[PDB]
Amino acid sequence: SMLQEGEFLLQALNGFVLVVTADALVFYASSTIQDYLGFQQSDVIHQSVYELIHTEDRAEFQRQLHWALASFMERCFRCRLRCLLGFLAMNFQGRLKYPPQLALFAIATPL
Amino acid sequence: GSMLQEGEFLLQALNGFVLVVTADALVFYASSTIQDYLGFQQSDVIHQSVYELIHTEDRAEFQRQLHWALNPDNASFMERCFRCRLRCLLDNSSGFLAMNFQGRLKYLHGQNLPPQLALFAIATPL
Repeated sequence: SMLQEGEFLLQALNGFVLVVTADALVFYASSTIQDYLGFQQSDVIHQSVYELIHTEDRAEFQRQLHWALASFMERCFRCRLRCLLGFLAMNFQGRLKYPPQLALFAIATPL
Repeated sequence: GSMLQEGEFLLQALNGFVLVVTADALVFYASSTIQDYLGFQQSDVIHQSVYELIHTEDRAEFQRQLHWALNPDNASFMERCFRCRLRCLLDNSSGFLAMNFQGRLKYLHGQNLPPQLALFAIATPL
């Protein structure tokens, strides 16, 4: 709830926040996603990320979800996302970190 | 609070730290990145009065700014943008760091009693 009321603060970022679990579900996406892709936060959370991703770039994202190329792994990669404003090329920058599962915490920035 | 905690580091991209202060002037939240500007740890600061972090000369102004009507006793939001000196424990300082608070005043639900107003802001060094 604090996160929901404080969401607007992430407008200072040059991109949107994306958190994706190992099962490839979007655990979280900042509302600012609407400003880049035109999707609403609510349309995207609890759904698969692959619906947002170009079919050719899906394998790469899936790869990024993997530990092999507590603690964390740095992640920095390119990926095209569905953009209703047909696609928008973005750089994902973040970390892979954690019975509990593994998760990608990232910022997606337009090129 | 745990996933938020796990995602904290992403706020390192910001030019400042996130501060959330309730109407009673308590720090509800501060991003870990506060340590990079003021030298305080997040856990030491949360649940304490902001006035402990504020220069005594800037306290009245903070209080006024914390009140929705600017009266403590055409935008689409209750925006706040103001100057404030904060206690800074870092070596390149005389104890204080001049910062700009920029954010919005909104009701904070979830606590506990009726929701209170809170300043959600980013504090940026000048």
